[PDB]
Amino acid sequence: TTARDIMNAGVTCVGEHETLTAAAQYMREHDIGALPICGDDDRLHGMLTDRDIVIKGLAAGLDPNTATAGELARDSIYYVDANASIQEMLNVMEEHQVRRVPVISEHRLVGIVTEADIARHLP
Amino acid sequence: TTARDIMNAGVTCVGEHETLTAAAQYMREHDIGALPICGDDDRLHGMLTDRDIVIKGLAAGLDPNTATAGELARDSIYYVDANASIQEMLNVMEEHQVRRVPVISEHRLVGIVTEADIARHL
Repeated sequence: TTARDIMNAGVTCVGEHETLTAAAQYMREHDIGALPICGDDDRLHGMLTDRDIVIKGLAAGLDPNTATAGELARDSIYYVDANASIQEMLNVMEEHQVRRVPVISEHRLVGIVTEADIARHLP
Repeated sequence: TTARDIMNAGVTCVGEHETLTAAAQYMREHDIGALPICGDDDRLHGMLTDRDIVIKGLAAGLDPNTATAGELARDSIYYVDANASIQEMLNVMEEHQVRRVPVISEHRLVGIVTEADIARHL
């Protein structure tokens, strides 16, 4: 089993220049706490979490209407290759203490894999 | 075992009129994701989470520098008495779907108990 086999494919990557307020809207829209952030051509720049917006954004004196997703997401760059094994995915999740990881193929975001996805497809 | 036995006593209740930006600063200071909010009467009004600020605040078109903790915490009221049992704490956590619960005694916030506190001291 590979990341490509269990990932949620076709997820939209939020632009690095989008504001934190805009990112907050996407999180409400999809009811999620982390968004993959990209530059041009679906190139992954990092992950932005809801807590990031509060702690690294609001609590750091940034204006959510001008501070960008990229400014905060560039602090968190982790991912797995589309051919990564379950063990590898868990390794990344463990090290970074996260429940979901971006999947990359040819430098482009191709999907997102969650810990729940792994639990569902072990057999 | 009671709530008073495993709670984090002496935590400060954030004022209902404090802004969301102020609330975020407190969450950073203590590295926590939820804050107990109290009114001018010192009575608990609710809990404000980091996600609440993002979803009920920013995503709802509110200005974090003007919207208040109290306006977002109003509909998130739950707690346990200081003499509450582990089962009671679990009932509140399960039913409200939360991991942090404020502890009250004589109508005053005396601490916060977490699921981790329970697991650790279980």
